Amino acid sequence: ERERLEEKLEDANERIAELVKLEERQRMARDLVDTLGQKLSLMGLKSDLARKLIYKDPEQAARELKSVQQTARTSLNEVRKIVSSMKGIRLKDELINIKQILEAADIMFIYEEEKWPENISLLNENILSMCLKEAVTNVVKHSQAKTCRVDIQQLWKEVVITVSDDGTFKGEENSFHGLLGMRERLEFANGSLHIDTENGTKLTMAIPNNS
Amino acid sequence: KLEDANERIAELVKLEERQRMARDLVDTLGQKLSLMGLKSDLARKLIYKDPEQAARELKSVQQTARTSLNEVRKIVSSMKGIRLKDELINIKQILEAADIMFIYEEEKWPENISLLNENILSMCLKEAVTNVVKHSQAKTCRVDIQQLWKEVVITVSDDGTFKGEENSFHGLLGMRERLEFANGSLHIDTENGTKLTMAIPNN
Ligand SMILES: Nc1ncnc2c1ncn2[C@@H]1O[C@H](COP(=O)(O)OP(=O)(O)CP(=O)(O)O)[C@@H](O)[C@H]1O
Ligand SMILES: Nc1ncnc2c1ncn2[C@@H]1O[C@H](COP(=O)(O)OP(=O)(O)CP(=O)(O)O)[C@@H](O)[C@H]1O
Ligand SMILES: [Ca+2]
Ligand SMILES: [Ca+2]
Repeated sequence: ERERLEEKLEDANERIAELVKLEERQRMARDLVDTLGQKLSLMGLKSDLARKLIYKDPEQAARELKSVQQTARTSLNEVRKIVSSMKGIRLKDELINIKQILEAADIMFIYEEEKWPENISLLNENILSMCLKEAVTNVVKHSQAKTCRVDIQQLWKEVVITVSDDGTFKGEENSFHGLLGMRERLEFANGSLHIDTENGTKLTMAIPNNS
Repeated sequence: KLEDANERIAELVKLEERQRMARDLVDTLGQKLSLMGLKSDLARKLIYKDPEQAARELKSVQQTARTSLNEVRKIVSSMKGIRLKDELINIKQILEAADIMFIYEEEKWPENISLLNENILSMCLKEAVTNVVKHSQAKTCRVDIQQLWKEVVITVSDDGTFKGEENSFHGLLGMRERLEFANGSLHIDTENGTKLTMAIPNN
């Protein structure tokens, strides 16, 4: 009887579990709306500057419009991939995943666990995940590293992930395509990428927690 | 443990409609982003060939950006809008209170209309009928809701008298803006009574 009630509690907890998935999808959609909104404003501003510059400075006006096109192109490209499922890669899951890739590659995985980033958007998590996966894939294909260190830090208004390997960088002076892919999606989020290849390869990727 | 479960399920189920409204915003914002992409590109191609036409396209880009953000702004937090079935009932009730005769011949209900576009049409219908009650002195108000080919058309016709000037273009501008946002339209005939036709694409 309570016997049978405890049953209904679990059916209830099971449906709450599925429903929470919808809630994460609702959160991802919201993140899309916020980002599309901001890019829409930015484009607004740049096209307005361009209009004010059509006579004063036509070449600068063409440059602003070219930045408008690029913003549009790359916004649609990042949303396109997400819109049907409204699901991305979680950072906890990717971190596990790259551990497994490193183990199969027999490259030692160094990770010191510290405060996990608390209030990161599903969009920005997906971006950082895809970048971490790309940085580590590269470690495995190209570095000949013996170790690979991942640091994930919640700094002030930003999350910074560092992937450092102690192999050798095999790219040219102008290796700028996984690498451009990373830079684009991070700059789309108002973040950044830095590469040091001086002794091993160090990628630092930074992304605002929100907007 | 049990009581609270279904109280949590009872709300989280509401995400189903909210999740739909959010996809509708993402789709609309996407489209307006593309359209701004295209217009700014045409503007760029015209900087030297036709500067004044370039300026015009960029002004259209600004407008599109402004009004888009204005429509979304109101919906984003709640992700909830008015349903057309519920507004139809509501305007019945306003007309009854106003003692204006509500004429509605029921026909095929629009089947595949976006929540966003429903919310727009609802707010336009509510405005049209509010106006009927405040200004028309009509005895009848007829509302027609028609699924035409790729568009839904709602006609609100009263047999009172139009009290506005020649340039009454602010509920009316509100209507025209939000319908043009959705790629729809508004027409007013005030010849004998006031007739508003509002049209919006389904998706
Ligand atoms: N961790 C790393 N260690 C050593 N070399 C690396 C590295 N990551 C990248 N590289 C070098 O930089 C080049 C560019 O890498 P990038 O990922 O940009 O394109 P790719 O060369 O892996 C083909 P793709 O990325 O398109 O699969 C690689 O070919 C490799 O030479
Ligand atoms: N169905 C109708 N019958 C008679 N007059 C109408 C009418 N609809 C609109 N009007 C007239 O047009 C004017 C403009 O309508 P609109 O709704 O744009 O602004 P409003 O005058 O109602 C202030 P608000 O929009 O805040 O109510 C009204 O004041 C009224 O003169
Ligand atoms: Ca690569
Ligand atoms: Ca009004």
